[PDB]
Amino acid sequence: LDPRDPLLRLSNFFDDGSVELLHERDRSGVLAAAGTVNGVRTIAFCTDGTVMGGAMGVEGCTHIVNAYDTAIEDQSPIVGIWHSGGARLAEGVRALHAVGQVFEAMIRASGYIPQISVVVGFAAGGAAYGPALTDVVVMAPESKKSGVCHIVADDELDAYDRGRRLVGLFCQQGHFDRSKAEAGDTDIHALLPESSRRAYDVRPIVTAILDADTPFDEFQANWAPSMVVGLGRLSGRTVGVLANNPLRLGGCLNSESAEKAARFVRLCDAFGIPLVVVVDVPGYLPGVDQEWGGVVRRGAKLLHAFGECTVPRVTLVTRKTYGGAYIAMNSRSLNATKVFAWPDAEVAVMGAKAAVGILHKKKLAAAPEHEREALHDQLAAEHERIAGGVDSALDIGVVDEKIDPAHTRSKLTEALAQAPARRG
Amino acid sequence: LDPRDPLLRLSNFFDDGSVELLHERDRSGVLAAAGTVNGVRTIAFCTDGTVMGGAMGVEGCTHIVNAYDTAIEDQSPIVGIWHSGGARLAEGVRALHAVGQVFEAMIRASGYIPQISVVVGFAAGGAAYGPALTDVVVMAPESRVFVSGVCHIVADDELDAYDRGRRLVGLFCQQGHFDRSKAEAGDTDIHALLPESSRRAYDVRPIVTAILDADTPFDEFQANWAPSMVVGLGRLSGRTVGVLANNPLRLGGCLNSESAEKAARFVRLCDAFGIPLVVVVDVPGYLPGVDQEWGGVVRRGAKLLHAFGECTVPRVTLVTRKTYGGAYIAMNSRSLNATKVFAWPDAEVAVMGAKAAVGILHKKKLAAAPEHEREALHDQLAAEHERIAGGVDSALDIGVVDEKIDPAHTRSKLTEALAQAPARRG
Ligand SMILES: O=C(O)Cc1ccc(Oc2cnc3cc(Cl)ccc3n2)cc1
Ligand SMILES: O=C(O)Cc1ccc(Oc2cnc3cc(Cl)ccc3n2)cc1
Repeated sequence: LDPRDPLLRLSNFFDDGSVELLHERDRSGVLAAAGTVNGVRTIAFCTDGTVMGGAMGVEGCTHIVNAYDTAIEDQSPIVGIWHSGGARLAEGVRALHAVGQVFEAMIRASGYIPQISVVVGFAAGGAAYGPALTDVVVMAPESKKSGVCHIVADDELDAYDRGRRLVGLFCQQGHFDRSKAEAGDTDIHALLPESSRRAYDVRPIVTAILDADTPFDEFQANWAPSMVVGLGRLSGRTVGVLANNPLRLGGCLNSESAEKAARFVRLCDAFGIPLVVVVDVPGYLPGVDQEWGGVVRRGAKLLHAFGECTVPRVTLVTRKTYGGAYIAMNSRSLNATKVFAWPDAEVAVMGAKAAVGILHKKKLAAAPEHEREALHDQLAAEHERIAGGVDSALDIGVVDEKIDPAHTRSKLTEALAQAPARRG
Repeated sequence: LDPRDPLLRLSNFFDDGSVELLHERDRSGVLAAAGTVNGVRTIAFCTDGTVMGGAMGVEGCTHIVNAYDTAIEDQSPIVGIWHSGGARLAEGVRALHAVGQVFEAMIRASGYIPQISVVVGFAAGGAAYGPALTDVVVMAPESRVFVSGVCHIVADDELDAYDRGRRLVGLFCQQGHFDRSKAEAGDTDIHALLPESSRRAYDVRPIVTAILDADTPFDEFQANWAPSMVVGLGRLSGRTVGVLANNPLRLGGCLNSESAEKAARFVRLCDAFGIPLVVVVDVPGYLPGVDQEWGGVVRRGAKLLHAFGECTVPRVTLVTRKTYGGAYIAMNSRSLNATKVFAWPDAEVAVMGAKAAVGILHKKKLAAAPEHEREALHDQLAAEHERIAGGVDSALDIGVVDEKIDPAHTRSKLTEALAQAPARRG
């Protein structure tokens, strides 16, 4: 068969021998089907790249809409395998309208059933907006639109495998299992640099926290890189992770990392996936020539996302959480389920020397020039004696517990396990 | 510091004699009061610019939250007057936590009661995100937000800021009803404001204001941001309506990242508060970013589809001149469950212009033509593509346009369809 054969692609994605067409095969450029993905009933449609390059027409779209109606009624996940130049120019507005009805089915399914898009060939026009309306997009390299794609696979068959694993993360979420959690505990603090000033890649820490025998499905890895988000499993339970990555921009929030984080929070809240929020944030950055508009609009959306969130969400402060960004990274004010901190963590408005410079500016300015840098250094010292660390914040109430890093998984798992499935 | 006194500001804004303080005055930096705005019971709080520059502390933030809880429980609009350089640094993390509680309260009220911000002085850090979380932000010229599209309305001065803020309380909380007799009394040949040439640009805003009531302001939002897309509140036979209109005077009226994002916010906002939408469409395509980045238009284009698709208030579409391709779908089309779709008689509903389509469907019949005749061949080929495609008559057949209307009854036909649709469903 041709590699682009739709029934070939539906068969590679589904469990062997499980495919069951939902309509007679034809020249419409779409084939839809019921199958299983590791036992889960799944609906899937494939565009037929062999007919008119997969251009969508009235009858192809009517198959997709029917497949959505089938999947909405079964409460089944629906997977779309995409390879299409867009709408069929010759069918005119009728095809435009039918493509519109595809979007309207995707909007109806939104947050109801999970929707995965596996993009395996050229995808343009209505065939780029289609996937943009689903929850997760997997793109085979065989296919400039930054932020739109979530997971880049190695190739067409690797794309079907990540797509299969997404189905299992969304419809086979599991229970937290306190006993596996403690079997996996390690000293995650060891992965930190000995200098609090040195930068590091936070992904090893995300990898330490999550189960050893399961991949970490990082979303949008190359877009907004000061922020890491993705799905994984924590003691067998599907969890969503969000983590400032101090290797990029010093781990600060900005307009794009706020958007990446906020869209992910909303996605997990929609399907009941609890969140682990690993925090190491020194502040936030503006735009390209100093425009705060994006970080204000996008940062508000991030607040809104955590604010309205209703799944368990637990925060772990590894090193430092400063100022306005402290609030946005799932803080107590915004109803975080629990807030943990590693023993050496700092919860402050800014650095101690930066904060003394402002708080005692008049004092500092009145002092002789041959004693300022000496008084500033010492003023900063008594400042950290009363502020800065976990002990201050524990007393205020914004950190619930100082935890030994060797017990991060247990503490996180236990905190997640006693929240309700909803309300926060 | 008289100019900036909270109780003076709180009363230049409320109805004369209505201010009832919610707590006893102090030096916290916030005064919160009850009162009325043209009769509507309203809560309001003012940061105290004459105390530490209005810097926000634990006890001023608690006033704002109790103000929010009062307004939420009374189902009353809550107006914030902002002048503050940020959180009190001497209060440390206690104040960060208290600022966040203000945010959380603004998020609880979201969609539920209207929230209007009047930014009268500088507003930075914590006091910049406050307004960012509310529904409409008014800004007087003697101020700024710092730490664009963040600010919806620019005022002529502080007293004008309070005046525009008071109209907004009245637009959200005194929505009125439609009136067939008033609507017809306002009909005009709206088609006459177009240019006679089908490719000239025009400012859409005289069209909009000729649909809305003849002497009621049109409170445009974000006019200098994403200017290929006009949105705002006005009144239509006396009922509050929201308007979205493509503006052919900027970027040919196309959609792009900012215009899609502009429309999607505004649609979700009218939907939350029960405000019908009038979508005036004249859109020929959509455009990528400066470096040919389509990521913006895709993500934010999709959010527009989602806004209209999930929308439940009556939303009527009028095709003035042309509507093309993917932008046609997103601009409140039948496929997204528009309440009703009207077109003026000359309008075009097509995948693309006839010459564009014929250039693709017949790339090879034209490339093979002799150069001096390949054009007569293009124009005759296009003329027969539009004996079939593009017109309002074809679109009525397909069923994507519900009625072709005389432009002289635009206002009364839009009113009628909004009035007779269910208040929810769609
Ligand atoms: O497939 C083709 O050749 C024609 C085509 C192109 C795109 C499209 O879908 C959409 C969806 N949403 C959109 C939002 C915006 Cl703001 C702008 C454009 C949008 N276009 C449907 C059909
Ligand atoms: O008041 C001061 O002087 C310090 C201050 C500054 C900002 C702030 O509030 C917020 C809210 N949301 C935010 C979202 C992002 Cl993504 C980044 C920063 C954010 N900051 C609270 C306090």
